[PDB]
Amino acid sequence: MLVFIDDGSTNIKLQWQESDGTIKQHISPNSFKREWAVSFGDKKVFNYTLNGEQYSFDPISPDTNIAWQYSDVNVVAVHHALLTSGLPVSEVDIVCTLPLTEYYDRNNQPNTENIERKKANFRKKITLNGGDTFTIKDVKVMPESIPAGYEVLQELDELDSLLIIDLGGTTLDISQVMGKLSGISKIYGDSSLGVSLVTSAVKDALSLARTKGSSYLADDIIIHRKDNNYLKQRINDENKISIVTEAMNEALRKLEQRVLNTLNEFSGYTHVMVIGGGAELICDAVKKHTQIRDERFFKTNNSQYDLVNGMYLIGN
Ligand SMILES: Nc1ncnc2c1ncn2[C@@H]1O[C@H](COP(=O)(O)OP(=O)(O)O)[C@@H](O)[C@H]1O
Ligand SMILES: [Mg+2]
Repeated sequence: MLVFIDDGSTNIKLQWQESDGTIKQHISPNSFKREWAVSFGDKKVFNYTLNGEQYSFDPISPDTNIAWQYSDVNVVAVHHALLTSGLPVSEVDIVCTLPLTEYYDRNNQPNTENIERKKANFRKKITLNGGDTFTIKDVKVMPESIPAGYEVLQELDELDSLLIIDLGGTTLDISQVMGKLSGISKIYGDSSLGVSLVTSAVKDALSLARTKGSSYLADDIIIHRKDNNYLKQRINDENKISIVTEAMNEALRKLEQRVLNTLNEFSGYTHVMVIGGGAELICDAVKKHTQIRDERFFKTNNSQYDLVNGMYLIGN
């Protein structure tokens, strides 16, 4: 069994294909705490032991990004994602991801050290209370931005270049890749902002428990921010709707504000692709800004899965 895992620090996205050929996708959050959760009978709990420490899944409080890729929690969050994927517990080969500035050094040269460190991480032994855990055998690592733009790059001429814009949970990374992956023109990593900016704006606009718990509510609002019908039903208060919308827009304006300043650091690209969970949130601005023709602008309605799908297609 081969599973493609885009383990971001906000959400872990899984992709793999079943015997009957159907391609499956799964998403598991990065929500854990350093202690087992006790259940006296009605709550199903996931209690792990990673190295010596016990961990458990739960809708905790939202509080490094980079350090996380080599952390014990990362391993736990991935196993947990496997355990809740529907897949049968088994030995599995995986392909995971490393952020652009972790996978590549300053000269856009792959960083061997980080890569081997990433692989070595899943070498950590994990156990599940009252249950069995998957067994991670082979581990390959792929850079983040590139796999999502590959099938487009194949079609590009060596002189054209795809500008890939990834808006994740806590970072915004942009890269420019030469046609037919014949070279990386530029990488711009910015870990100062992500969708969490908007997320927190919503949790505050509606005095909401700043915890992974309400993240589903915050998400629904962000996603259905243009449909007053949905907003009215999700929000039983009329007054809180105008408020959340104003707070949601200032945060969005900040996102668009930054991606645009950053794009002014890139030049010579002929095609544009927007990916990541928040792709939908900055899509219009960059399309407008770059003024690239419709047939050369790439976006999907499953943006949070563009990377792992691209990884799947490459190494399936
Ligand atoms: N179409 C969308 N519009 C707005 N938010 C989205 C969309 N798809 C996913 N998200 C949200 O963005 C976050 C996931 O973004 P993602 O880039 O996958 O994060 P990660 O940084 O973990 O890789 C989650 O909070 C998720 O609910
Ligand atoms: Mg990501």
